[PDB]
Amino acid sequence: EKSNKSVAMDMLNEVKRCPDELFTTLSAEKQSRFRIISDDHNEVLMKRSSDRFVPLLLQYIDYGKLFDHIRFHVNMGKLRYLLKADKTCIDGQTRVRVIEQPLNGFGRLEEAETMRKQENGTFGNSGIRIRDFENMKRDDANPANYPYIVDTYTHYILENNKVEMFINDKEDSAPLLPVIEDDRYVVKTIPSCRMSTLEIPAMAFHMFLFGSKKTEKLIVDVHNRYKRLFQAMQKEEVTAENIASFGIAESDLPQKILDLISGNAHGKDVDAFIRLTVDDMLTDTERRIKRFKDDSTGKLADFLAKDIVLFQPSVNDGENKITGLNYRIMQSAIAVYDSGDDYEAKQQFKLMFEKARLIGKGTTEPHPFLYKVFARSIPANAVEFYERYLIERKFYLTGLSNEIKKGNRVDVPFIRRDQNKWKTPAMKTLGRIYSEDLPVELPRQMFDNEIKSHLKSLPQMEGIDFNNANVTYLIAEYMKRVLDDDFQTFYQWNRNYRYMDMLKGEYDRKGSLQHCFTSVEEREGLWKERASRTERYRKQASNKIRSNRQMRNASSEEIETILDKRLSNSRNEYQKSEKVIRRYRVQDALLFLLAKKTLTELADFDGERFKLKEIMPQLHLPQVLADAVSRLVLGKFGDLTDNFSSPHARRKVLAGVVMTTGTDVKDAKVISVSTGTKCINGEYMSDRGLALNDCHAEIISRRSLLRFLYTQLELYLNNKDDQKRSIFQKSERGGFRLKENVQFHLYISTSPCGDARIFSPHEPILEEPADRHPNRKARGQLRTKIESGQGTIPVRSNASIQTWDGVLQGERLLTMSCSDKIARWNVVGIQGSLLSIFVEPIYFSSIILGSLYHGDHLSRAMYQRISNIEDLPPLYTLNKPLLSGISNAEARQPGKAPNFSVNWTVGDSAIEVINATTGKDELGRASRLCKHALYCRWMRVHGKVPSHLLRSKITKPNVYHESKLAAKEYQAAKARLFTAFIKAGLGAWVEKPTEQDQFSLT
RNA sequence: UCUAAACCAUCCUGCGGCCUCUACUCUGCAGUUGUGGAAGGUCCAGUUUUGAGGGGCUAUUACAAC
RNA sequence: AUGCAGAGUAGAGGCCGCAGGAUGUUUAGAACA
Ligand SMILES: O=P(O)(O)O[C@H]1[C@H](OP(=O)(O)O)[C@@H](OP(=O)(O)O)[C@H](OP(=O)(O)O)[C@@H](OP(=O)(O)O)[C@H]1OP(=O)(O)O
Ligand SMILES: [Zn+2]
Repeated sequence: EKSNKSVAMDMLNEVKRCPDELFTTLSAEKQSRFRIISDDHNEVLMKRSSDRFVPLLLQYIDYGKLFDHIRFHVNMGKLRYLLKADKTCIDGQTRVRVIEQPLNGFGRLEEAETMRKQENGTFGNSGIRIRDFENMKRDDANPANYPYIVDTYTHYILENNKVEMFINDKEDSAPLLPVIEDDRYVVKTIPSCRMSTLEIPAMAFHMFLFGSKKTEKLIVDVHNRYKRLFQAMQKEEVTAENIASFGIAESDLPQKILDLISGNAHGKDVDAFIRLTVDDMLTDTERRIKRFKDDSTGKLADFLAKDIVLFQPSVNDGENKITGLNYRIMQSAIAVYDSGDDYEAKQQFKLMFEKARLIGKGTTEPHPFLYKVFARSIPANAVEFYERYLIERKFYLTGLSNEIKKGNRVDVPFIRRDQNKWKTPAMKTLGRIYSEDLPVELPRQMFDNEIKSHLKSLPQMEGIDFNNANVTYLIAEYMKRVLDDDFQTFYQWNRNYRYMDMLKGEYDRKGSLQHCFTSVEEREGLWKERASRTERYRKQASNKIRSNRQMRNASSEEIETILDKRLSNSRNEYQKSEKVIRRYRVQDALLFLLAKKTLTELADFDGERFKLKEIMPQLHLPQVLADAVSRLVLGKFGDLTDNFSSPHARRKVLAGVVMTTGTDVKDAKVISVSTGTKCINGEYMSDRGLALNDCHAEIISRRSLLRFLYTQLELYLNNKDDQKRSIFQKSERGGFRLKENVQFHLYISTSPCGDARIFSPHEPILEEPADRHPNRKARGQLRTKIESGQGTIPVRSNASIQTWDGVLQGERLLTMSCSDKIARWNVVGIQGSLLSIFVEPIYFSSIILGSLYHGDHLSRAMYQRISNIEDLPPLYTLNKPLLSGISNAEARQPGKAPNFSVNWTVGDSAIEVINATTGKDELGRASRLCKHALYCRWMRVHGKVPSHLLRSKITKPNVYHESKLAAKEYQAAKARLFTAFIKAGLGAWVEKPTEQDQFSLT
């Protein structure tokens, strides 16, 4: 419920808040001063969400009953009627068609509101039901539910910075509500006259000085002068001789009246306009063609729908052109169009434009060039359609330009020669339009002369030049000189503007332009000096762009244009903002004055003292198995090195493989043990397969496990009694398979280099969450050890393939990281290609780290990154082994990393010591683990296996690479793996030069 | 066996400048035709702290018709 | 309502530039089996 008192209090609570335009310019400290704590201990931003000056003033006049005759334009809801429940649209789909009309009228907000909603819930004297606000079925298709009126509280219509009003002849007139006819037409009333919202401060000021009745008489008198003028025009009784008699200043007459009496009445030149429009549009078309080739279908469809309708010829008062619903459908249809080169879908898309009568035979108003878009072929999607549309537009406009250049007359659909725009205006015709068809446009400065005459009589105003004094100025002088008041303190606070930053030309040490907060006095002075200061600004700013590495310095236009737009936009933003804030000041003065007047005359209140200046705002237990394998590997190593005393007992990384045959830890056997941290030097690659390429422990321990597997196949093939002791058995699928209970577990002293280690090279502080950046592209990426360099490096940075001659000259040899190699084992198996011709894929059940264990990283590295692996050949799978750290992590081994690498397989009398730099032992002899040795074992086993018992029966020559290729399924699993990594965007595997595996056994 | 210096080019943590996606909130705009530039919005340069003028360009407010 | 544009806030990335740590080689010295 509003009242005189409530409006007064709404005004005072308006002026304590910061205007939004001001708030933007203030320092954080001063912005903080509007953030208030309420009574109920709640923080409130005391900032204006909109300029409510004008509605507040209208409420003041209405509730005050201050105008006897003038009533403001109110809206009281919308009428909705159902035109058709089943309307076939241009896409041939049926939709409801609802039409809305606003219920606009004139009266005091309270009186109009009392009329709007009857007790029976109907609108005014219409009979038509007002639908409850909670009911929101806008798509409702039931004719019985229509017509209805949307429930909306009476508000003033305040659009386009205008206030529209109706002048009643008699006082105490009732609200003027629109009549509804045929449950369909809302019969509305042209306003008497329309006032700029920028005129409302002067009206308020006039009201405050003279009284609302004197204010009202003036508006009505001005209105009646315009009406008398427009009546005389219709009688052709307006001349240069008598124009002054109408009582309206030249600057408040339309130019056409001034042209007409001066004998200079003219239309615009349509041909010039056509020539200009065609050229402008051709240029724009080429701009759009270029931008698109250089570079949202929604954005495309917006352009296309507007343009298609622009080029649609109008006939019959425009009744033929595309209507609202069909427009929305056309635009949306385009936005989502994407056939798939489906013929029917293409036909359907073309048909839409046929039904809109834009293309096709028998069309009378076709689009001039759209049909060319569909000549030869229908475009497949919105993007193809936009391109073809623009090309065809270019050809059409070029044709027109060429005809214009020949001096010929051309016509475009959207320029219409019959519009008055192009004809000479007539007095009598124009008289009628001004009198009958439109509201009177009230002039600016209508209250100025009266305001100034009053103020001239006040002795406090004696020393002001009223010949250079606008009403904004005079309100402020009134507050200061008659009332000893001033604006709110926050209009003196320093403000920030980009434009003023540029003009001040102040940079911080990094080189960025500083945000200054200036006073109004400072800005006055910067503005005076803007020419010089703009020169300086541009010089520096151009260098900043020119210093940037991108090369656009040869072109002259590029930079100057960028800066032109920068300075224009900034300058315009600053000027408008400053002008508007100056309006907020005097608006606030007026609200304060009016509110204070209301409250003074209400109750025991002595408010003369108050001033605006004062206003302010599970088979095993994980850890048991982990610690078992850890102690057993470490222990077997301690045995082989004479209690870690032996010459080669020094190690940095240690690894090993443990076999389990059952849950009994008295059934755990150490299969192999190894140490090493280096890879071969490039000069020492062996084309006979006699060197070890990678001596990182875990890699060596797998190779030792291969030896053990060979030994077991031989044990089985030796004799029947031995078959019982061998871990292998025949498979019904052909070849050999492990016994049901048999499992292998890998143990490494430390995380495998690469994805499991690079990000987390330190021991986790326990209970720590995963890495804070798990989505970086670095994560999961394949990595290589790089020859003669530290760290493990993405494969993407070395895309080329490795060549033998290349490495030899000094290209650095790349070896896949241990993380990548073990993930590979978790797909293709640990046995490798050659054993896969005899045995079924074998996987590690567990990977156990003695230090540097990060499950988040280890799991990603070991399998998670390639969970998108598909089409694995039979018996292959993405193995997910038990991952675990140990109970008591190992200490950093002290000293420098030995250049040697130690191996041992179960059954061996001694360890073997290899120089990782050379791939060979101290005396330069080949390893029992080298390619050649393993090929030798493989050849002997091959000779002993009856050909019916082979998993792969492919026969190839006895070259290592060929023999590996015999393992067709394994190679296919390897291809699945590589594709998994690539498709996950983790880079392509790097292999050795193809010469590496091209040797025979002598 | 221990220590010092240098290189390789990635990774982590923090701080700047620039560009994108995801989620949430708010505002603006969204058929054609006719009339109308006194008004509202926009731009130009010896323009204003004074919603005041000047010169170029513009149908947004409203009305009826479909 | 739905779609298109603009602004704000938080998160996650990409590029450019700084500071401090982490991670296979090269050049020396001391000392030892
Ligand atoms: O990881 P490593 O133990 O060092 O050995 C492997 C193994 O080669 P060898 O068993 O012949 O030593 C791979 O062969 P498979 O057993 O999986 O069949 C081979 O891959 P290819 O099959 O493609 O030859 C790969 O070499 P690369 O991947 O570099 O081509 C090579 O690793 P290294 O090259 O690092 O020794
Ligand atoms: Zn490694």
